[PDB]
Amino acid sequence: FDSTDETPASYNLAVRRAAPAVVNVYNRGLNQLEIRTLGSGVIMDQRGYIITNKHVINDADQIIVALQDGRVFEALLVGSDSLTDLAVLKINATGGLPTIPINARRVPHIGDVVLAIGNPYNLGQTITQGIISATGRITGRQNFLQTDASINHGNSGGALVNSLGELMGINTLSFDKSNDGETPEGIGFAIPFQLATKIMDKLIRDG
Amino acid sequence: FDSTDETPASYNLAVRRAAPAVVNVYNRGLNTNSHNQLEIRTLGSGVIMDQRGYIITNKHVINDADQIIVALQDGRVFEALLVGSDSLTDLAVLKINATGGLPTIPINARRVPHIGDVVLAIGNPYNLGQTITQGIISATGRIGLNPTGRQNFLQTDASINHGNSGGALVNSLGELMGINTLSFDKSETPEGIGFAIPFQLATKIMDKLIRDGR
Amino acid sequence: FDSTDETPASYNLAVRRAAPAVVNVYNRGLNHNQLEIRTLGSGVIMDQRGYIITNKHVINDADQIIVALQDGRVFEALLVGSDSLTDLAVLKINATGGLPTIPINARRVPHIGDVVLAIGNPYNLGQTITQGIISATGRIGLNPTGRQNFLQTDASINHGNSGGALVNSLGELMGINTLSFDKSNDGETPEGIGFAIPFQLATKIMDKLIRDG
Repeated sequence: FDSTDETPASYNLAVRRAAPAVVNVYNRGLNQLEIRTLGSGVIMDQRGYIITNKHVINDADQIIVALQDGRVFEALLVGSDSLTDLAVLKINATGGLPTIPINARRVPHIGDVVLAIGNPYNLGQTITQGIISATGRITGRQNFLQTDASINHGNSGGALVNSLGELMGINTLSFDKSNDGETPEGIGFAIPFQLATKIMDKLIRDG
Repeated sequence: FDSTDETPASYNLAVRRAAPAVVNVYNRGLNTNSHNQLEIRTLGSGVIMDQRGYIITNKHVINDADQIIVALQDGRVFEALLVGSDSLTDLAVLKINATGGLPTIPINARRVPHIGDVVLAIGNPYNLGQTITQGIISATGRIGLNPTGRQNFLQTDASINHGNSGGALVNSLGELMGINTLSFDKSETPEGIGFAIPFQLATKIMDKLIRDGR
Repeated sequence: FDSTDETPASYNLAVRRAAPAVVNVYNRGLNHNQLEIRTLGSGVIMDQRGYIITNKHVINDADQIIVALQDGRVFEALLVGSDSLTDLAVLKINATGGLPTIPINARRVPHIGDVVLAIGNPYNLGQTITQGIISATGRIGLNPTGRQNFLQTDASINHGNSGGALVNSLGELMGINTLSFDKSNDGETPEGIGFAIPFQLATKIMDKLIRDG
């Protein structure tokens, strides 16, 4: 057979659209100055506002944001919300920034293909693929999208997007509780994008 | 014109078709210590197979139950009766009595599962509530002797966890491929290796248990 | 609804095209006159002459290398050469009937997000197909792999997969599966992080081991 003109199944379109807006977040602390915790973040708009997780940036002497295009910025902590575990950062917007695609009218459905985008184990930006496993998941009263897109240490604060590259949520947690000394597989949680956007707005207002 | 109709890649169709028929199964035993109150000892999943209210699950999920509870995704909850079980295949059949119509799992008796088929695993891992995971059919059985000790397991890498047992593995059309039963969990932690009873064998065993109870 | 006429989404085409060329590799050793399996992995038949790519770690210190095809044929393989720098090894089998070979499209450029299937023999369960995507196609800066040209994938890779094939939805070879990531930060288990040698490099290193050693 000759598959030369056949086209490989791919979610590269979503990657080209969304990945440039997902950044590596470095929590640096005085050693000189070294990296304590690392995670990911999402550039939400041209103003330079970034969503990440609170646990990623906690007790940082200096927060660094690294874009996939090679630019590195010092980020300022705008605010954080312990109820939802989100935090907002702010970098220099001058020079133009890639932003995450957002479709405010898209309703996430169970079974939708999703890609997780982040920096696990500081390997560099990593794309993994799963589906929305459940919606409306939760002491705690939180609302999560559940996904089996592989999520690891470093993915926190990163993006979960669909095949169109639209933001579905912010990856936050990985289930690791074991009844029988066995390990959970493919159970991860993200803050739905609508909730995250709301929390970001409040935090920016400082209210 | 300003709002176009591009839609994300999705297996939601399979979910809408199959998921309503997959139930959360609760094995409950009475406790001598606290007022003879019923409490959960094991939990798993099950599949509603026909309108009469017959349900497939794993035998090890319902072993030694004082009370078996079945919860549907629409919010209905029923007490189920054990119709029978088969230890050779680890399958069990339950029966509920419902007034309204019951959702049933799509079954295409002529569909032949193929290695590489997209599948969804549907169940209630860790009692988080119904969960859908996605993988493919990794294998449709084995000719040679192997560590499973069996020759007819569907192997899949759709993530399966504690609580998924008794639940459904379906294709992208929502058609039943198998009943999720095992996970390879200890060796190095294995990843993406799970096993289901093929739907053909599960249907034959069910009919047998409904007819005889053995 | 009546789905009898609908077609299930499937990568079975890729499977039928690529899987027959992926073999089970057995590293046998003496421990008495009787030989025992010491290590097991996978391999990929690259051309009709019987040259097979595998991982060097799989075949190191072997007293006898055995290659099993999915069609039931079993051969003793000869170690043609190994390259420590890339952890690749080349084997050679001598066969009469004609051999299945892995599809290779030299002009295909792997892209991040591409659907891929890993094909190998994890835990000696038998040939296993798992599905993921290309998570990354190399690295620009220094990173924990120490290398700059790994394909990274979340297609589930397990012990026994090393030396096996990573192909796209068309059955075209993308890489040779080599590493899976198990380094934990604080007790957690890494999930869906695996690595493969890109097919272009694998081809080149094979050609050089064949003629030189």
